[PDB]
Amino acid sequence: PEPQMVLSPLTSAAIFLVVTIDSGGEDTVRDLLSDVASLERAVGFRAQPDGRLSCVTGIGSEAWDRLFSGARPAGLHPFRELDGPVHRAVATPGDLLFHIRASRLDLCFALATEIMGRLRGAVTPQDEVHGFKYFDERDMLGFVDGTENPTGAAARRAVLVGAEDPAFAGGSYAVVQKYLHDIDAWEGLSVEAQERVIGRRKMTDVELSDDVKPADSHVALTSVTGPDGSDLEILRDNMPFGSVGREEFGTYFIGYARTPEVTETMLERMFLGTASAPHDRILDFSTAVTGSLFFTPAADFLED
Amino acid sequence: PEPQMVLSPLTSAAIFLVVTIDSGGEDTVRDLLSDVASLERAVGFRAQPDGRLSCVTGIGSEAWDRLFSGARPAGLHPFRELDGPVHRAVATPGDLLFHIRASRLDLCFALATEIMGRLRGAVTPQDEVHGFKYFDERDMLGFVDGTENPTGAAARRAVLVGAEDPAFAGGSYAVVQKYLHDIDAWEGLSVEAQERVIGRRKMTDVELSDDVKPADSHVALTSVTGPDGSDLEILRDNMPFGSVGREEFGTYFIGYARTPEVTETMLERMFLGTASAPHDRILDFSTAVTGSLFFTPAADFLEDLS
Amino acid sequence: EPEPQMVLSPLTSAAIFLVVTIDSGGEDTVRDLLSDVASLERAVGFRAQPDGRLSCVTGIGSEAWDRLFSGARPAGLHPFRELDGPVHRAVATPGDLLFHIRASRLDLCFALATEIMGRLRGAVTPQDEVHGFKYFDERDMLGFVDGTENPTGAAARRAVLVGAEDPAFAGGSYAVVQKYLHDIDAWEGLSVEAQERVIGRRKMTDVELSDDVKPADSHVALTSVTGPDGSDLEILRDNMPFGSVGREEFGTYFIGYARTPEVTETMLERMFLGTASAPHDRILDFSTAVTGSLFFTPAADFLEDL
Amino acid sequence: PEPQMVLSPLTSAAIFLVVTIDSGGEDTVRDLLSDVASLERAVGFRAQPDGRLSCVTGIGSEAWDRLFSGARPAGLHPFRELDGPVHRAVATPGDLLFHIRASRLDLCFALATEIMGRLRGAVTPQDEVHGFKYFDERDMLGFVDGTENPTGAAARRAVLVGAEDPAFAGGSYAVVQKYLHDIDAWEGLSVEAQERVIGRRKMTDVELSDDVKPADSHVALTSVTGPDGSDLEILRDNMPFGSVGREEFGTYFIGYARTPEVTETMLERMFLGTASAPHDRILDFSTAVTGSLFFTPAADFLEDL
Amino acid sequence: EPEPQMVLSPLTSAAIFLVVTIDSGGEDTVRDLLSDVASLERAVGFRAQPDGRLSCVTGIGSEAWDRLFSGARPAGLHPFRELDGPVHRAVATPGDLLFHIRASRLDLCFALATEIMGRLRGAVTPQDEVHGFKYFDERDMLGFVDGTENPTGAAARRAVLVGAEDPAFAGGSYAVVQKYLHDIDAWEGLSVEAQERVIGRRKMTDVELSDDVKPADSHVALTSVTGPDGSDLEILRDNMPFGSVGREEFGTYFIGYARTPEVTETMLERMFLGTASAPHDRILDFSTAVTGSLFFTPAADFLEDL
Amino acid sequence: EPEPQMVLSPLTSAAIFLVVTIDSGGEDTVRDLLSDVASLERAVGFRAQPDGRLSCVTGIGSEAWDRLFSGARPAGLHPFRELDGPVHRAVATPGDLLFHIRASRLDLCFALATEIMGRLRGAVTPQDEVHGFKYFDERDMLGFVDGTENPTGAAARRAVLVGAEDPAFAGGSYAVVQKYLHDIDAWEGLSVEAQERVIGRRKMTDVELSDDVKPADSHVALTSVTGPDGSDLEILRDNMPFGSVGREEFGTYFIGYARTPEVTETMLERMFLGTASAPHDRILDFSTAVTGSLFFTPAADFLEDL
Ligand code: HEM
Ligand code: HEM
Ligand code: HEM
Ligand code: HEM
Ligand code: HEM
Repeated sequence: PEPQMVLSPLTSAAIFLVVTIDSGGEDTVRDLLSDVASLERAVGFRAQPDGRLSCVTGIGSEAWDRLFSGARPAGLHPFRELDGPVHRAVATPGDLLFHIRASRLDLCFALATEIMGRLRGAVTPQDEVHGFKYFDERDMLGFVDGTENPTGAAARRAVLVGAEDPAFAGGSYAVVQKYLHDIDAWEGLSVEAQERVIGRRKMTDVELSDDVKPADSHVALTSVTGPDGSDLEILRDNMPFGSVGREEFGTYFIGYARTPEVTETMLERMFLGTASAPHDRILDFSTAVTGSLFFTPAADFLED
Repeated sequence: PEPQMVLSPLTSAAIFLVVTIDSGGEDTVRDLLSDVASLERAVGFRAQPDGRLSCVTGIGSEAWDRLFSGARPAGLHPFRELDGPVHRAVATPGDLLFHIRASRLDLCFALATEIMGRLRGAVTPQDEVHGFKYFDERDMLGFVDGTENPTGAAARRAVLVGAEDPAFAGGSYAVVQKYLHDIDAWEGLSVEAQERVIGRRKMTDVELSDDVKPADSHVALTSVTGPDGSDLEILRDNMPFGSVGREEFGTYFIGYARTPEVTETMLERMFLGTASAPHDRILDFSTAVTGSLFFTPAADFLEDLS
Repeated sequence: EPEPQMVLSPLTSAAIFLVVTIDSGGEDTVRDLLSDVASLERAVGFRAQPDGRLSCVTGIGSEAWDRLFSGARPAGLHPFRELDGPVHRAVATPGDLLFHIRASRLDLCFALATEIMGRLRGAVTPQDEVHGFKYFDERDMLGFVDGTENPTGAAARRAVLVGAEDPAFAGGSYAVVQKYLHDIDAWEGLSVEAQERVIGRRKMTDVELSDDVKPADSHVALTSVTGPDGSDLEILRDNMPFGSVGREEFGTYFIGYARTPEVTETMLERMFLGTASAPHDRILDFSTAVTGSLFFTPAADFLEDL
Repeated sequence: PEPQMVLSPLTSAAIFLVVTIDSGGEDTVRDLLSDVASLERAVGFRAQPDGRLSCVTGIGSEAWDRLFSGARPAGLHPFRELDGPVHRAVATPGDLLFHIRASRLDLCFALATEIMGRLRGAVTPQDEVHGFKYFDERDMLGFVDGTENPTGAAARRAVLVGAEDPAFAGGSYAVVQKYLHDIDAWEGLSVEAQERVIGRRKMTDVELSDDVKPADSHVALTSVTGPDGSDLEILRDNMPFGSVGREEFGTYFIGYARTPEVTETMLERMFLGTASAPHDRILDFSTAVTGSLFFTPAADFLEDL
Repeated sequence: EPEPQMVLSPLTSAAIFLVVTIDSGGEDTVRDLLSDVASLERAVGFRAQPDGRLSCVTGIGSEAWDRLFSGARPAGLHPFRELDGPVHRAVATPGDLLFHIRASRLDLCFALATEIMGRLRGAVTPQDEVHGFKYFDERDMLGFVDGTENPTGAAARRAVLVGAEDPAFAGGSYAVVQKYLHDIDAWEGLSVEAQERVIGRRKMTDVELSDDVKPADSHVALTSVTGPDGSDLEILRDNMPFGSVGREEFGTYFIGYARTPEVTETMLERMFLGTASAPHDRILDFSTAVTGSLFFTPAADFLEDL
Repeated sequence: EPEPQMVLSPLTSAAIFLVVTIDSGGEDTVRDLLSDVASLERAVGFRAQPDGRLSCVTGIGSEAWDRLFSGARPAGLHPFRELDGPVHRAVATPGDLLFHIRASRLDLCFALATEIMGRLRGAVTPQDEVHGFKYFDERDMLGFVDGTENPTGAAARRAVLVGAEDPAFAGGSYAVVQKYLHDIDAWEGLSVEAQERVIGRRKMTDVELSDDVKPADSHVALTSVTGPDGSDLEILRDNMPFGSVGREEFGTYFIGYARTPEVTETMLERMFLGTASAPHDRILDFSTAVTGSLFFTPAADFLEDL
């Protein structure tokens, strides 16, 4: 089975589109789903090989039941709100996700235009974010972002549904959250205090040794080991976004995994805390304003 | 005198920032102006040679009088509203323009962040547009945009103030208008009818011959000759922008010229018409929602400030 | 595991197509060249890596095969079959060897072609030589994007490489070539909308026409074929513009690769002879075939080991 | 005055088009001349900054008198045949030259298509050559080609008409010749013998010193000093071309200079020789089959027609 | 299932070769660094992706292996074997660890080497450090293209990676290094044709000499070796120029990877000790080896699991 | 109009600095090489255009000038002046000729240095050879961006080229070189904020510290100088990192060009001897100079006409 382009080369631009399906809009949606791969080629082919355009399409739990009869993917459920003692992960509505990536924003915008053109009258937009990466892979906090993502065979194993749910093999699960940052408070920390929040050196991107790394650092809390002592991994493609006039400085988080359990365990540790950590210190400078969960089927599923 | 980077190499990203200066904000603004070149180097130097980051700073007519106490540039005045029989060119507030360009949006954003950091508390944002060019220099209407811009020595002559106003030599005048398009109506025209609106072939960008080119086409109305029969020229760096969710598809127009009279004559022809043309047909699919005029001084003028 | 030739190439912007016939007595010289052609490709190309992207695919015709080799023949190898339609004809022309040479620059193609023909002088007669160039936005001589629906990845390997159905020749492929001349004057008299009806896709945006508006005799409708089991039958194409402005020759060199020639031949029958709903492919009313040949392109190992 | 793009950045592709103007063709030609800069922007702008498309337009001596009334450029005359003891530089017909350059052949071809589309029925093609440079600036003989071209202000001085002919300031003179090579004979020389023909090392492109450089080497014969002892220079943009099936391996020579006398002195030395050299040894492996001379006006001259 | 180190790297234009010995008592510090070297590679390289192309291949010598690890040894691991020929000698020099660092720029190599050696200060003693650079047309210091006949694709994986013959160490490889210094004055006194007879290929065009003119003592003849079954035995090389113009040091750093050391060692025997028809490889009359070491480069998983 | 050497070069990522002394009797050989060095630069560089960006700036020391030439000398040419401060010393070391070779790749630098040294063998003795590389974000070995406040355009030409104050030598410049080694272990024991107080700029973002926090003994404060008339006195720098990981050598090669040595020497006095408010430049607490030389770089025409 052929996956969607979940494992994409590095891109410097992205559009995230989240919509809800209006009553009566089901048929229009199903037709667009069967054409989205053809639209990706149409927009992208003439800008190859530099364009690097791809579109990953995801479907939410409630939407799935409205669109399709028969089997559901085993891990598909609505995003679970987390009400921590200090920080909250909100659940917000979303039926479809389009994760559009390329080397330039214009290509993203052209594909998004064709997709939304086909869905006019059948969907209501909930979120639209135009992201850009900094030229040295840094995010809005000034840290390199993406370093420990798995690659090659380890990425496929971490991200693609396999034999445990054979009808849906080659799919994946995406979690999205839009975060806004308090840059004024962040810039009041010394660089060394910032390093203790994240768990890595700022300039050189070397991980802090186990004797200095705090238990409530981002990297400590999002490091999880399975029963067999192996690392449980996700693939992230976080993107800065913002607006200088409205003082909006953000990170759009997106994490792909073979089962939502891995991502959800990381979120629980961050937001609810553990015995050794009250919460993830990154949350003292970062507020989540959306949260949604989607299944991203194999490309062949959509082509039917 | 050293000009600002009005004549930039081609760039694929831009931020347009327009602000008003709040009462009491003048001193903070004057300080920022004397540092803006240093900020451009700070952000841009480490991303050379590919980043191509530049910032052009413009000052409005009413702002100039609040900031500076001596001579005024000869052509600086508030943008003039045009009330045509069908179409209107509105005047909207703006005291400062930052026209930021680079090969990537992140560099534009980083410079804009440092600029606005210094001005917080002293200014109020009026407009912020993040522009992106299509990979084959096309605009949102699907036409190549930029082709007849002047280059080289002809660009310098058309754009930079010279001997006619010697205290302000090396400056320029910028006009900005944000346009929103009705794409549904535009896409209901055949290609040939679109070509009659613009005045050039869509796929190949070859200008229509003089015996087919309508008098109310964009190219006919923006072609102006001087007293001596020479072409009057401006330098444009129009950028697409928009939001697919809100159905906003735009062109941000910016035109630089040695004197505003050239740009204003073109706007009069577009909006008020001529003997042979009621108005520019591009305006039947394009609405202006801002309009402002700025003087962009020589770099030396900004540096030598308090 | 048998190694294919570079049938599945990255995108290239230049090509040379060379078709020759083998003279009487030339067989031994040809066999020696075949055993060296991959070594020549590395010699010319390696020092221009990684940007040169030089490759050569070598093909052998049906009659040539029997003169060169004893033993088994590939199961689908036969001479190209003439199609005599009510209006349009697909001609068969002679050719014993094909060299399909691609790179990012014409000079590299020319240097490899020079070494190959240097070795074959006196043993072969040239039948056709075409120097092809792709337009910068993947467009062909008709102004349409060309290549869009080619298969990629695993689907390309499945569509193009001989496998278990003919195990001695696994890793080979079949190439069909046709040189087309276009009537550009007639083509350019069509509106863009009428050109879109001929091809089956939008010209500027390369979006396929919806199934209810796509004509039955459009290029895309007739070259879309489904198998016994209702799966899409695919080929890999790398069509190249060519021509000469002084002689008014404006062409497309067609080359199509497939695991069996039946798929390509079915598409040709539909184009030239028509179906119940379509007399012929409308692209043929602006395009004349002046060559036609079929070749087997063996696995690289097959050529090396003789 | 704004020159044409005679001083171009380096390009790896070119089309050379030479045509003659038929009976009655003059009006159609003058219309095209007034549009050719606008055509160049139309084709090229959307492929910037990588495309690097330019077109330099030239007009021959006889054509000048048919197209324009009034002043003629001072140095404009028909190409002068040189019938030397062994080698000949032929003259062939040509009224208009279009020298089209870009980073890719397709852009050259697109501009040539629009130009010839406008001239159909008014002109007869005499030559069409599609040129390609090798990836390390080498020519068909395997030597680096271009090295001692002038650059910057020295190029402008060597190439652009100035005060000596003020009505035509910003123009230039182009000489073209199509050369075919005998590759078999060339490749039978050792590398060291080839180096003595050219006057430079093959691999490293270092000039042979004055004590080893033969008097009949290409570099010795095309090195000329003026009355003042200063170097007389031209700007060249030679391109390989050919066809493997027909065994055609060529160099298309094009040389620009402020006055044709510089280029003509070099041609005399190559074909007629000097006291110490019978002829340029490059000519024992290279045959000229075309020869024409053109004036390339300032861009504003063409625009104002 | 085993993940190899980046032995099969894309082409790179810069490299650092670091060879060190492990001091008495340094074993624990070395084991800790080995378990982190892939994490360090990502730390330095990720922010320069995708163009940085940074990789590190780590190798371990025979005597070092027994100091670091208990249990199984790779079947072909032994100290480099000195070859004392009648004229030329291949010396063995000490080395416990190899770090073969490659990228598209030297600064990335240098930054990773700095982090690695920072961790190992006090536990290791440096024996050699070479900063290599590519010529722009893949030439070495002798003026010949270097790398042409290296295997690619599936043939490279088969030639280089340990498989089922030693399943505990599958996905590893064996590296041989030798630093060579050239006598450039003697070399440049030869005619180009005499240089071609030393190497076995044409200098400018890199075309291999035909079998009847290629000398038996040419480099290409002696390093072409066929197995019992008549198949070509191959290695992967990534030779790098280095040197210092003031000290007149012009070198080639030789590095060859193979699935078993016997292939590399057979080539070395032929070069240094000769055959019945060739006393030695003529390249050695202009090239002196000043180092020689053999290393096993484990699968990436083996290093991670420490 | 006198043609300068390529002092104002585009940005380069690689360099070779070569400093030699002229042996007794070597004068004639040197004069011949000087008259050929521009021809050699084109020979090596032309075939790598337009990306190679190869250039060579040749400098002559005070004592060498008097050995090579008769007549008038440039007005500011003297041996480098030793500075003996209370804590820190600037040493003077021998050097008669400087070759400052820059390009986009090291191999081009190396090839030109090889040709230059080939012509001088037996006439000169090498004193220093450094192969420099820039970090990918223009950072130096201290981790700060390096070059940001260099002048550009017309302001650079005014700062660096001799003019009417010494008209026989117009178009020349003066270069000062110092090789610095850093104590990285001590430097890395500072916090980022303490490092920023040493340099005078923010580490990550390269924004200059405000005048109210910038210490008087920071690098940027001490190297900022105004003339009597209030104008900025500027130099043009092209500092390059270099080093060797095995020897723990981490360096910055300093080179500064100026129209008169007085500007450079005033900055050096402030750094090494201090001012009223600053004992010395804090950068020197982590940086030791081990070479120091001064050269005049003539106009290109001067070298050609020898
Ligand atoms: C405000 C939102 C976020 C920001 C700015 C952020 C930024 C970063 C940074 C700078 C790193 C270190 C470099 C790297 O390996 O990528 C990192 C690592 C990581 N983040 Fe985040 N992150 C955010 C949210 C999240 C969330 C919500 C999750 C999971 C549900 C997550 C999971 C991870 C994981 C797994 C790693 C790798 C840890 C390791 O194994 O070293 N992050 N993040
Ligand atoms: C919706 C707003 C606009 C759009 C989309 C737009 C688009 C275009 C296009 C496609 C062309 C032809 C290609 C080229 O030469 O650039 C053009 C030309 C031009 N436009 Fe605009 N334009 C707009 C507004 C304006 C305004 C407000 C002015 C002047 C005040 C202006 C002045 C010009 C000029 C001078 C030309 C060149 C005409 C020539 O000399 O051939 N445009 N525009
Ligand atoms: C004059 C010659 C030709 C021209 C200019 C040409 C042009 C094109 C163009 C513009 C397309 C649409 C975009 C794309 O998918 O590539 C296309 C598609 C196609 N052409 Fe051609 N074509 C030519 C001849 C042929 C011939 C001879 C064949 C088969 C024997 C062929 C088979 C196809 C196929 C299979 C497709 C894809 C249809 C689909 O699945 O969507 N074409 N061609
Ligand atoms: C027959 C085909 C021709 C070939 C293949 C050819 C090739 C070359 C080569 C390899 C060089 C040396 C590198 C360089 O400086 O460009 C050169 C230099 C030169 N060629 Fe040609 N050339 C040809 C015809 C001509 C003609 C017809 C002329 C003049 C009318 C000419 C004038 C020159 C000049 C002036 C130089 C520069 C000499 C100097 O100052 O060093 N060449 N040529
Ligand atoms: C001074 C040291 C060396 C130099 C400059 C050098 C240079 C070259 C050159 C120029 C080639 C021809 C083109 C090619 O790379 O395919 C070549 C081929 C080769 N060299 Fe070396 N080499 C050296 C040492 C070695 C050593 C020590 C070995 C083996 C232990 C070796 C093995 C090979 C092999 C296997 C080939 C490929 C031959 C074939 O099958 O075509 N080389 N070398």
